[PDB]
Amino acid sequence: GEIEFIESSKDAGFPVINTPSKTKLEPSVFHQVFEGNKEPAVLRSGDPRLKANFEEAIFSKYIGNVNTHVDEYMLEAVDHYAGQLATLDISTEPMKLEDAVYGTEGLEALDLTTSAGYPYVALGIKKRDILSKKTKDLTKLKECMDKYGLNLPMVTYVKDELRSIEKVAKGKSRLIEASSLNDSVAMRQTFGNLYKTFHLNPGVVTGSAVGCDPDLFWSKIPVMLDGHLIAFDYSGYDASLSPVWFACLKMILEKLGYTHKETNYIDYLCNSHHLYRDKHYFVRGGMPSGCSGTSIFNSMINNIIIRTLMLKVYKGIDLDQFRMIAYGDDVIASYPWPIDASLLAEAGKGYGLIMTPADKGECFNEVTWTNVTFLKRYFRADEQYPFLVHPVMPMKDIHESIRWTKDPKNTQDHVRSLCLLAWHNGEHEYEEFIRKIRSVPVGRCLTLPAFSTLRRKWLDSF
Ligand code: NA
Ligand code: NA
Ligand code: NA
Ligand code: NA
Ligand code: NA
Ligand code: NA
Ligand code: NA
Ligand code: NA
Ligand code: NA
Repeated sequence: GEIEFIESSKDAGFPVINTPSKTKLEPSVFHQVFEGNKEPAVLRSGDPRLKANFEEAIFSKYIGNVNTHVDEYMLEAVDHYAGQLATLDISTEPMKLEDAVYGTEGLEALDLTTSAGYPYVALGIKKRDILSKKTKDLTKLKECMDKYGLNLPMVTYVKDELRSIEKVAKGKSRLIEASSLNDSVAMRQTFGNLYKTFHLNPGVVTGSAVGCDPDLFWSKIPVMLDGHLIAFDYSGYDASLSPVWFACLKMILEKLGYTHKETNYIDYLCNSHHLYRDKHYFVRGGMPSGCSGTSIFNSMINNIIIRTLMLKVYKGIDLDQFRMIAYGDDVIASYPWPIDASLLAEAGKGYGLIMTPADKGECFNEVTWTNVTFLKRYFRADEQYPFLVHPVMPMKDIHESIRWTKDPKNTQDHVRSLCLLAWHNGEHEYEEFIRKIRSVPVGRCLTLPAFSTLRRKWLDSF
């Protein structure tokens, strides 16, 4: 990804986008009870905690583009991957508006809580001012779409989330893009069926985990990932994607049945126009996280990338025995024979990608079912039912999360959510977590599930 042009918004007639100022994250009643090091990400230039230039830090993910054409390795990779997807019989037919906007199996209704993007954000118009869940009205929507059309600027916001001491100090806050309501809907119509199929088929055929439920999916992963595990990370995956990978995505989407016209939206994602506070800029390359389907498209592209690197380094590799599952930039895969991830990583650097050892490790050490993680969770087979696998979210992360809140009125829901993640760490660990929660008055006012109940429902869910 590369920023090709940036100027002050007023010069082009765009009003300043009034993003927040203060973080919505505040210390929760459990802040003192549990230990933690993370803090809200920097949101403004003057943050006292900064030890670097903020503006410069947040745009540093756009490391540039390796300009190249789709080589022979990418072609074979697309072919093989496309071969897998064909098996799913993905409908390239547009999804009817009501399904694409208000919900259907495989595709949750459009979030009425998030930004409507441009120009609505400048006209004080919210999603709820156009859509209504109980009415499923589409008259105003059709009104707005016809009026403003498609291909509108994206609104760039700084993600208000917890970050490590280092990320805060370096001001490395994440940037998310809010696509215009018009574009979100148009895309959901265009790729709605693809989204649905992916959501209903997490695994090694889609090569995607987007929309999976760790409680159930974890026990299927080891069955799917047969051989020697392969796992590594990316640094700034999204912003590092070069136009070439989008070209690959378009080829694969076309092998699926989509027409050149329908894949034009991929161009919308690749060559974007952004509005960030008082600035407005153009970007070439990079996946604009936040727009419709970016998680699924990041996953699809990752399936092409890894296959591409494997073919380039290991000429003579048999992809038919290769297995992988991606959730955006997070990857976990297997091959019957050992593979040197460091070699793949260097080959990636040649394609403008920054790959590193799984979980910030020293080296591309042996990945095992004991140390491997996916979606930040570890894998631990149940002691009594070996075929059932526990998705283990580190208690450390649970502790970090419970110490803050964006809205105290959601404590009951927040804490219960954490409980659903914590018990997988074992009964002793669970009991301590519960004891400390109850060491605060609010804690004794919450309806917290008992371990034995969590275990029983989990076992019964299969
Ligand atoms: Na603690
Ligand atoms: Na360029
Ligand atoms: Na070539
Ligand atoms: Na391994
Ligand atoms: Na979407
Ligand atoms: Na999704
Ligand atoms: Na080889
Ligand atoms: Na039992
Ligand atoms: Na966390």
